[PDB]
Amino acid sequence: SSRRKWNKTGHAVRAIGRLSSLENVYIMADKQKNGIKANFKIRHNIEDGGVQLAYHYQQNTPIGDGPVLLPDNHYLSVQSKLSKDPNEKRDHMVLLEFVTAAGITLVSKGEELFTGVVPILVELDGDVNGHKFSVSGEGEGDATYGKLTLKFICTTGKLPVPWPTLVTTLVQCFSRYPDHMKQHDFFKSAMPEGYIQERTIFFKDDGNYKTRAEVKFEGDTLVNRIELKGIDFKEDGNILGHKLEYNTRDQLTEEQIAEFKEAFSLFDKDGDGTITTKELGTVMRSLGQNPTEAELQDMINEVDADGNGTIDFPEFLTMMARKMKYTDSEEEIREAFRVFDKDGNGYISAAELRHVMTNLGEKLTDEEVDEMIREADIDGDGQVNYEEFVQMMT
Ligand SMILES: [Ca+2]
Ligand SMILES: [Ca+2]
Ligand SMILES: [Ca+2]
Ligand SMILES: [Ca+2]
Repeated sequence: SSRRKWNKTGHAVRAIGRLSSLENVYIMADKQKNGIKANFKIRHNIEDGGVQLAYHYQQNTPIGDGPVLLPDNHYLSVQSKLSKDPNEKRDHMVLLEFVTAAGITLVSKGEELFTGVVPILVELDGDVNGHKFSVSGEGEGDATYGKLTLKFICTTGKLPVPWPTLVTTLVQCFSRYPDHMKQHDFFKSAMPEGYIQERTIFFKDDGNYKTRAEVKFEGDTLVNRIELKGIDFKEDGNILGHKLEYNTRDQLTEEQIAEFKEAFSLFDKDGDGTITTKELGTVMRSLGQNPTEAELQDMINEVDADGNGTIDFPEFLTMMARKMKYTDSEEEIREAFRVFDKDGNGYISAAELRHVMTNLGEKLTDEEVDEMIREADIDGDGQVNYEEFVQMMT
């Protein structure tokens, strides 16, 4: 293992790439509609390699005339796990989700409806390129923990699109908002009368969905009734071609955890178990970037679950586990590769890699840089090209 030297520096560059991207569900007040608007990106792994991106724009407006909470800018962080019921013959999805609000550093009447376990019903009618379908869902939400458990069935037979592409459409009122953020919870504030949620979802290099849903209490049950229309999809594309992975590949060897700790400790130079903006900035400069204090704070804020302004070890483990579960785009892998490929020629040289290593305070001898190149060098040219790098980073 000088795969270790790759793994570590690789993970650090990937950590930086994560910290520079916007992966959460971003919520802002929409005062003209007495509600909220949101935007976010969803990654769907393509079975056999690559990612299909789905860019979401969202708007919510209350159904009733009672006052609602309009929030400051914040985000929701969602962890989703998809599975199959071994006893179910119908085309189906079992979903477990945990959702928590964050993004604001360190209580409405409708919030009272969510202090215990609430039953949920979901009904969707869809039409994608003229292929119609219906989905029925049932389960329960426990907003105390941000927790949803639901099972969905396609009641019309075979679903004509992959299940994962419908997860976001198929009850953000179940999100866990921390104590210091309770006044920013629009979704609960609008209950029991509910809200109208609208989205457009753009699948990159493919078609789009347009959705409209009514989310409200019907008796004791929170019911989400949705209609969806998809247009412009390619018959051979990822969606109509069913080329998307179904299953959360959510491994996590103890060994993987240990490699994430090695990367963490490159940032946590004082060994206190948390990464500060000073520390993150130290590493970013050594890699050739020059962020301002404000950008360092916004980067941390992206993964700072507890809002203390630092990336604690468990927060970094969570971020890295998610970064490994969902595939990076080509543009993101190229950006990582450009951290090493200092001149932009397509090839990481022994001189470039030594410059990176030496700038990160790795005390490696010229001989050991050579061993690093050789580990990664599939074609024997004495350099690491893009494809060799891509394989090294898997
Ligand atoms: Ca530290
Ligand atoms: Ca923190
Ligand atoms: Ca180069
Ligand atoms: Ca090579």
